[PDB]
Amino acid sequence: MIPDDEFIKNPSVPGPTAMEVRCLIMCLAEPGKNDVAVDVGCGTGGVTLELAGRVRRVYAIDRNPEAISTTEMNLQRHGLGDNVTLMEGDAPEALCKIPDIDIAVVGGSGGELQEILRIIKDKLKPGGRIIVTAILLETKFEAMECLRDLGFDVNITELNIARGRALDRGTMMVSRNPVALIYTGV
Amino acid sequence: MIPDDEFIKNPSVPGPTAMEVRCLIMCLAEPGKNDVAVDVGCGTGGVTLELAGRVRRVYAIDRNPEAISTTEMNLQRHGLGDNVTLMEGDAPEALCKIPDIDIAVVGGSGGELQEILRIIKDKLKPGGRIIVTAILLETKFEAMECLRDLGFDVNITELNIARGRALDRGTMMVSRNPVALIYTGV
Amino acid sequence: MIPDDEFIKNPSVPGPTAMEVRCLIMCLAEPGKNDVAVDVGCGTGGVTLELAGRVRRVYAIDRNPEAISTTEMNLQRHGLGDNVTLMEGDAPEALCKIPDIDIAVVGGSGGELQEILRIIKDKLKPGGRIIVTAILLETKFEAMECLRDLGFDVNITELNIARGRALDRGTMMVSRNPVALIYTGV
Amino acid sequence: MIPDDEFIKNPSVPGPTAMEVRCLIMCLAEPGKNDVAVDVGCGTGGVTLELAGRVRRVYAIDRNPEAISTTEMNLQRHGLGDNVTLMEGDAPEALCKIPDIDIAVVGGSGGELQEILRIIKDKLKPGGRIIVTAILLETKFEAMECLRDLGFDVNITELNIARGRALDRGTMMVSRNPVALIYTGV
Repeated sequence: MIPDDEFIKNPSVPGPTAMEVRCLIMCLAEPGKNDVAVDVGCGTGGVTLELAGRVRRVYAIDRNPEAISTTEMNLQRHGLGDNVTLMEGDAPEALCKIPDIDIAVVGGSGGELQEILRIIKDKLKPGGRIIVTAILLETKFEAMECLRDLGFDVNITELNIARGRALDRGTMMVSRNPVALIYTGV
Repeated sequence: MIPDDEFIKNPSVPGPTAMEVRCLIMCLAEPGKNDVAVDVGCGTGGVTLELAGRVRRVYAIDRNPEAISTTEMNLQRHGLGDNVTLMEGDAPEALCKIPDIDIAVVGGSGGELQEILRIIKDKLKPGGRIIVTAILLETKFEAMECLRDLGFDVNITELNIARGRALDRGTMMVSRNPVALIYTGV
Repeated sequence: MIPDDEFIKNPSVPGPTAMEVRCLIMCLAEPGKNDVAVDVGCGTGGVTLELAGRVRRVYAIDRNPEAISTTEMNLQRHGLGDNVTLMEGDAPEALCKIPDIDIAVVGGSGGELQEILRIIKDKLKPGGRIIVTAILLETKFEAMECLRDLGFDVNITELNIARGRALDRGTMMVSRNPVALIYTGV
Repeated sequence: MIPDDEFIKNPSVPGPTAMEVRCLIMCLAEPGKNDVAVDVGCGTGGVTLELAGRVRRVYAIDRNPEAISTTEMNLQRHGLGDNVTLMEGDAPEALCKIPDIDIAVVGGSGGELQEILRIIKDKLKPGGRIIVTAILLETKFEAMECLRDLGFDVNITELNIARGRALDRGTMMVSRNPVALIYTGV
């Protein structure tokens, strides 16, 4: 899988999502070659890239134009993006112009989370999966609540990752900030 | 991916490895359909199952006959195991009868870790990967040292996973014991 | 400080709170010899014991009579409890009969958290501290919200602790479930 | 207790130790007013400050002159340091000039860990405590081994701490790198 350092960063744009988290998002998403996915809040483009290479069509969204831009760039350095539709703007609105989806990953919920999830429910093909990435405590609560209220069986997994940094004296463990994944039954 | 609960457990046999960990072992392994992998210390069979479905050949090992047994069982309930050679016995010895490998995962090192690693170095096809699973503090150190001494560029990632348990009052976070993955450059 | 094993447990009663968490609760509470504290949801009595030996007066509460009982016992085996008022019953009600407080620790919020906090606000002496112990995801959210809505500057620290268990083969790290502490400025 | 931000930093000098870790070091140290402690590798001076205010005599050491300097400064801004002997130089040598100790905290082992511990064993008053702070994976292993070989009953606790950072959108959890404390029985 593509490591975090082989991504082009932009200060105003957050990400890339830790590879270990991306790794898991894919396990949960169960990507299929005929699937249509939407990555709300694509940011650096980490999820989009991984999805890009495993599904039929990927619809990437972000309010931040810098994000849309960083994702396009990262799509290129890796040679992907033909099956990717980039959409700059407000998520709810962009979501209404998309076909139905088999997979929905919601990252930077930009505080319109509840609205985004309702819409996504309405377009979720039978057997579809939703995976919300949470950094803020509040998102972890809101996601769980919304999905539950939308009738899904909800689950949550928090990941605390530490990677070793080679120093001259030895190997010190460096932490990543905790990331939660709220996901619906398959 | 197959969740932890859809595995058949045996008291004397440890595992299955947390799905989140298994998920990452695959990312790191970079399974290819023409690859030959060896899962030293297959235990409940978690890694074996995931590798079974992505590579050409899998050679599963464990001193514990109960493990070998539980792995066979789990292979069946999921419909895999044709490309799997089960080998009960001592790792070093069983290793010597195997072809060369593209991927080497070492779980229950059974304290003969250093010997196992040397052997594995000697059968590692160019571009091969080694991934050691560590639960004991000492294994984390030994793996890093050995692989380094065997001339590999070593890395380590520790995972601390908490999953939510639905109670009547709410969702409580339940921790898994920390698991480290020492791995060699690709 | 008193370690977890030197406490008398009761199945129906949760606790004791990890020593590492108790240790920090004290750091945040800044116990003073002329302070009056209330420990809502005293359970096994861990926080109560620690507070007992550092402040003037301690008011311990719990709906569970088994809790009230285990705390009294634990107070004895360690020779403390003279400055401790045990109150069995419903927190909101027992809170109304208490003097003002310098320190308030809320553990088993028993789902009446929001009410408890209001009441506690109303009896908090200037320079008083509130520290909420959270195990459920929902509590972490609710505490933060409430305290914020009550006009406090809120903070949160989550603790993930692993202690080594001596085995014959080596030292394995055993995890404790994550604990959050939501606390107000001093 | 003094928070991390109320410490003066210096780039070449690491630290201060996270307050949550310092908090625990004290728990384990069980500081007494007539105790004599040594803080090997004082760095920014965090532990030294805390010990300064609770024991009779503190002997602070560091190869790094900047460290010795930052510590003195930090001692001042907080009005402590009269009972503190600062010693710049090589730990083993500086240790030989000190009286016996009740408490020994070893932070920046500067790779002479094994020698430092032997020496400390030789000056440890009956009922004395040793606490080694570990950042590097290798230190965790070395400390455990040494202390064990020196005949102590050894323990280890790893701390993974996340504190919330108030953002405009919400509260994000920010991790601290894992820290292990290897300590001897009391």
